[PDB]
Amino acid sequence: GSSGSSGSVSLVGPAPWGFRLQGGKDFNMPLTISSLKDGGKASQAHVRIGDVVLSIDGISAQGMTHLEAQNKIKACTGSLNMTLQRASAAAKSEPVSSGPSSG
Repeated sequence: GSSGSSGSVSLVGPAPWGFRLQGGKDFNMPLTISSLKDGGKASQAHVRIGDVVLSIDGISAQGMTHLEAQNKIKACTGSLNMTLQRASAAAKSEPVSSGPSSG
């Protein structure tokens, strides 16, 4: 059903995986998925905006600036191996509403 635990992913692209990066130490924030392309690799890997990159190419993206993480990404040409961070449950359900009728 629903679950949320660490896990790595793999992308296939010379660089333009379709996803971007935003934040960093220089930014004063964690590395998150800036944007993504229509049904892009990242998307194909079920990557939503806000996903935090725990690692980049097996490297720790803890003490790495935006440029850094970007540098690594640039390093990767074949595939991109990075880890994401889970956050609570990733599923929402909208309840249906209805009203009675007058006689």
